Amino acid sequence: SYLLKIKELKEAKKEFEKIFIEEKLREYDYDLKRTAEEIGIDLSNLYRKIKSLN
Amino acid sequence: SYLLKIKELKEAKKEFEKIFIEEKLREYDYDLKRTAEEIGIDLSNLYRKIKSLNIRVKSS
Ligand SMILES: [Zn+2]
Ligand SMILES: [Zn+2]
Ligand SMILES: [Zn+2]
Repeated sequence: SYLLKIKELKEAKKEFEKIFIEEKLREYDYDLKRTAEEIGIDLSNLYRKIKSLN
Repeated sequence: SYLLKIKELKEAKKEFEKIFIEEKLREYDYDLKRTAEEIGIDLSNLYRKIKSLNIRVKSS
């Protein structure tokens, strides 16, 4: 809920995307191929997010 | 919690953006120009999102 207390839209969208993807890894057995396929994006894409956020 | 339960990333991002903007609109009493500046985007952009995300705007 702290997300709604963030000022900038673009900051709040990253923080959310970081939480969503990290909370996703834990519920998908930290597998990139699996996670990427099941959150609806590519591997090269998910990988380029894992570094830009985590 | 509504959000984390969402399957796809592109869909959960839209729902968060919708909720984020709704609440920012509320706390700035639906002053569009002020809301846009506060959250770091152009009014024209904020308005595109308002329409795309199907957000209701009140206050006179
Ligand atoms: Zn800042
Ligand atoms: Zn599945
Ligand atoms: Zn301000």
